[PDB]
Amino acid sequence: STGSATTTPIDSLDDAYITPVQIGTPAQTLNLDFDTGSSDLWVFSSETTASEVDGQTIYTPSKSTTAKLLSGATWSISYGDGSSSSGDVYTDTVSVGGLTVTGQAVESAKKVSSSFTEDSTIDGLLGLAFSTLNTVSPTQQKTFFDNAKASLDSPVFTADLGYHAPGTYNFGFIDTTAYTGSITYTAVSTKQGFWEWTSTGYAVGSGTFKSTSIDGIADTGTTLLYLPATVVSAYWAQVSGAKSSSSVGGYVFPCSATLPSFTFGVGSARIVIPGDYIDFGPISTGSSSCFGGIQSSAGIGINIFGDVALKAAFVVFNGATTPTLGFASK
Ligand SMILES: C[C@@H](SC(=N)N)c1ccc(Cl)cc1
Ligand SMILES: C[C@H](SC(=N)N)c1ccc(Cl)cc1
Ligand SMILES: [Br-]
Repeated sequence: STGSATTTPIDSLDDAYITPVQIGTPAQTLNLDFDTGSSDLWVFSSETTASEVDGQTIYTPSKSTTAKLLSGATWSISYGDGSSSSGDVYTDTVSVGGLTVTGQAVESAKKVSSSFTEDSTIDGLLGLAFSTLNTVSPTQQKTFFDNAKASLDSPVFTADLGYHAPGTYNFGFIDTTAYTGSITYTAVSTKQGFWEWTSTGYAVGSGTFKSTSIDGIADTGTTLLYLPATVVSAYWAQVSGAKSSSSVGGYVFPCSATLPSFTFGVGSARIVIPGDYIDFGPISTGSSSCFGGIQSSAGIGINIFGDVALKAAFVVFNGATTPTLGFASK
């Protein structure tokens, strides 16, 4: 089997991407944030505290003939950005782009934090990291990809995120028309539960490539590119007037600037992030100070190749017995 679904930016800055997902019988379609940095499939639901729902589409398990309460199971997750959610668990039929999993754990939110309430466009998350990170207790549950894997034509999914445009998540096959050149594969460590890999270095604009190992995670659920302070300082030093602002919480730059590209290494290959991908717009409405898309990972504890980086590439999440990641230009 295979599946193929379009993923769409939630706003004009590509702050996140939503992908339609069918849950239950008859189908209830919710727009979920596919997140390779977590491993819970959770949804706004008929059980979510009413004051914490503001425009999201909800899953109502009582209206699904295939929903079954997973007795005694609860979940609670807090994303390293400070947001959080928690609730109880059903199993139900879940389909993405024509690929169906029966008995998928669907985590129904009873509580969500304010940042979720305040985002009416995201109806939940679909985790695609390794199932060892799944928070369901007392019986940990498998991700959609892990449940689907043995049925797939090939045990892979691919992320092809667009810049200010829709893109695609594919399951079970590699669309050879969706990238240029070849796919370069690189080793993954699963020890922390993430798609963790080591970039071989970077370049700023037309500058020379610096060979240096940068350990990080491939995280579709993070908007920006978080890299060591040395690398980020070298990048922003090429932008007249850019500075790190403690009051704003990162590097900002004059909205009148044209930004240089940023290149990262994948083995001997190179992925080029165009400068425009690094512009996240005014820090507040009407401001001429713009927020940067490359920020320091100091204090996160890991580097994060978020959407800014991933959208410059066609990315293969290879879930074979020994997982690997693949990157191609596009
Ligand atoms: C791994 C992601 S959270 C996710 N993808 N669900 C993350 C952790 C910590 C920080 Cl500070 C920022 C991002
Ligand atoms: C999964 C990501 S966490 C991240 N951006 N690193 C997320 C999405 C929406 C909200 Cl409101 C909070 C967190
Ligand atoms: Br300002």
